[PDB]
Amino acid sequence: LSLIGRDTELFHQDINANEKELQSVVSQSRFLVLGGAGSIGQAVTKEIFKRNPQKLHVVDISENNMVELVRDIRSSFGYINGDFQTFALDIGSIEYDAFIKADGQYDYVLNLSALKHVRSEKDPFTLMRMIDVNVFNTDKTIQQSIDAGAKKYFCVSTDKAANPVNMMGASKRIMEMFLMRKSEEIAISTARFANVAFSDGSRIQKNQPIRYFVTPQESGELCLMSCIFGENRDIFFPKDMARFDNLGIIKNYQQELLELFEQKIGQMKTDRQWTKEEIVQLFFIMIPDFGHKETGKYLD
Amino acid sequence: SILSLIGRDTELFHQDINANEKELQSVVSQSRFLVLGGAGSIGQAVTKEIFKRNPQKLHVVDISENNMVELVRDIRSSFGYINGDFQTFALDIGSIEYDAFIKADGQYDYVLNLSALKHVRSEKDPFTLMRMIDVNVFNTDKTIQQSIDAGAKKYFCVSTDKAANPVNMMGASKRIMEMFLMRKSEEIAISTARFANVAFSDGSLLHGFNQRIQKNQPIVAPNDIKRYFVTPQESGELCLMSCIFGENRDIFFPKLSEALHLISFADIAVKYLKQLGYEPHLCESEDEARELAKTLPAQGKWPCLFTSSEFFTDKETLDMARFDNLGIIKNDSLYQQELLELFEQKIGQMKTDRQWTKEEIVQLFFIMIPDF
Ligand SMILES: NC(=O)c1ccc[n+]([C@@H]2O[C@H](COP(=O)([O-])OP(=O)(O)OC[C@H]3O[C@@H](n4cnc5c(N)ncnc54)[C@H](O)[C@@H]3O)[C@@H](O)[C@H]2O)c1
Ligand SMILES: NC(=O)c1ccc[n+]([C@@H]2O[C@H](COP(=O)([O-])OP(=O)(O)OC[C@H]3O[C@@H](n4cnc5c(N)ncnc54)[C@H](O)[C@@H]3O)[C@@H](O)[C@H]2O)c1
Ligand code: NA
Ligand code: NA
Ligand code: NA
Repeated sequence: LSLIGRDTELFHQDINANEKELQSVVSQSRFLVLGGAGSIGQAVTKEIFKRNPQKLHVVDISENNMVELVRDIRSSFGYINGDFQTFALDIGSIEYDAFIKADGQYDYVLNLSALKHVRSEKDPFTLMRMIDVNVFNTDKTIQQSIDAGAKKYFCVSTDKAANPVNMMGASKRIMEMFLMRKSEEIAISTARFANVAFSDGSRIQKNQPIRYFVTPQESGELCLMSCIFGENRDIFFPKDMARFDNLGIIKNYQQELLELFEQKIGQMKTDRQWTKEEIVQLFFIMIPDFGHKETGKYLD
Repeated sequence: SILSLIGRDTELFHQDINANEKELQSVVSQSRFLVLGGAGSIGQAVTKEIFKRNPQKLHVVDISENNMVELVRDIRSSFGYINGDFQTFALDIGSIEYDAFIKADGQYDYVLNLSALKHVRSEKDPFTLMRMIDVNVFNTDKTIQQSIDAGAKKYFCVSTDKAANPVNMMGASKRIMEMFLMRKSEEIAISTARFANVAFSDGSLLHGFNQRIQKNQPIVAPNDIKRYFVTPQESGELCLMSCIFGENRDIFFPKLSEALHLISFADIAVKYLKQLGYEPHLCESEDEARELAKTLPAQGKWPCLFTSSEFFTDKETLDMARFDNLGIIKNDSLYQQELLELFEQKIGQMKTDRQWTKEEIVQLFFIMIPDF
């Protein structure tokens, strides 16, 4: 916070003016946080936890990082009287589906799960996984939230207003299209942001050599602010410019493109083979001005 | 530095490694390797052991894209680059994606599986427990079958931490895995390792000490639990030795040398705080500790809360002659076809029903392992 060089909170004024309702609403509410052991997900979870939630379940595929989340929560805040549980699960698995079928009762579902790295686009196999995790897992969990009568689904929008340049952004833009179809049935709000300092994946232990930033805690409050107070299709961002002081709001598909997407990806999976180029060609149909190029190819 | 923390000053396998270095280098340079769970704590270590000996082919697979980035950065600064086929893939071994990766390629000489769910608490609920069964039993059995299908010469994976009966579902899962492994070992050479505590491995109490220090939080550690500790590199060296030199069914493990001492977790914390330039302050309360953590680190003290509450049995066939530093158990565990089929049938049906209870799994585990 001072490590990135700043005096104060970005949202000093905004959470202040709403703290009591934030407190109020969290007290009487039930929360499912997907990807909750990730860098943004740990901060969102910690923001829900310190406000005394009635129910807070955290799901994340990383068994190790979840353990740390918990350790961190115990030291920071101690213990809470609501029902706080954690589950080291893959959101796309039968185990997660069983989890939901056995309970599934939440008011707010927040999804900070993702594959986000450029490594992950280099090969058709991880690229397919990125699609599963960023697009289809998001679509399925929104459906599950709808079927449970959740009030609100939060997720993290693309990082940029404009056109994706890589496969990760493209996957986020495609995810958004599936969101738009779902927003006919449940309120959906997103957060658009950039550069949470010290995020996972962003040397001294191993004696090896070694812009604007926001803190992890600031990223958790925004997601929370959008979750609780965001209207359907709202995208909250860090600064409708009149509702809040440091928070902005972007007020925000083709059925046949979505169908074509599910069909093509579906067939590739059935065939049990596909090339990166197949997927890239499909993306270009999905996103018209997709400014992906073959200049990466010439980079070693 | 890790060594000095675990009350030792010299590597464990310096003699066995040095004695076999030339042959290690010959083998690695003409062989293809697949490391599953290779972004994990032992995974990375064995991946580095392979990489530095200039392998023909080395493919790393793990669900953590973040820890993979760390593995590659570490490899780049430690060793640089090789001519051979080094690639990483952030894939879940249970997935269509991973199966399509194997169908397209799968051509490896040596397949190493350091993937797992390992936290005892992953027993809490029936959903995490089912995942642990999928990751520790079924993924292992499948990747072995995929290795037989591609003509791999050797599959390596981890053994149960102890020779004694399991006491929790974790150990039972690894014990059930071993039954599946024994069946597969009638078709391909399989060898394993049994490890001491690997110092600072991800998710461990020790790894926790780093986090606590980084987050200005109290250190918490049992003062009444002692363990043997090894370094990450030592874990990696043991994997590679069992991999390259293990015979079908050999369990490699570190001999208790005169250097290896039992040390308590509290004792490691104190050593570790002093190496960081801090003096431990013994607190007698969580609440106290939390408050003292805000101001004490400034004045070079750290609040501490110190709490309290065999690699081989005697009927195991050993080879203690082959290596100086490494012991070999000649595993002769058995399986019954019918109990393996039962387990696959009953687990498959729980998955079909989309519902199951913890106690249903426990009951199946009692049939699989009667003395559990
Ligand atoms: N950190 C930043 O500065 C930043 C900036 C812009 C956008 N974002 C976006 O915010 C989101 C989170 O970013 P992050 O920095 O927190 O990423 P992260 O890697 O730190 O956390 C992602 C989490 O998702 C989990 N996950 C992946 N697949 C899963 C699955 N199948 N089931 C359950 N969990 C799964 C991972 O274990 C990880 O904990 C991402 O979409 C990222 O693109 C982050
Ligand atoms: N660390 C120790 O002290 C220790 C001691 C004795 C035995 N062991 C055993 O050694 C093995 C590894 O220990 P570790 O300390 O390196 O654990 P670890 O948690 O650091 O690493 C396990 C790795 O497996 C990966 N993984 C899990 N599921 C996967 C999947 N479905 N697909 C792809 N990757 C997957 C994880 O992301 C992780 O990188 C485990 O069986 C453990 O029980 C460890
Ligand atoms: Na060869
Ligand atoms: Na092929
Ligand atoms: Na071949």
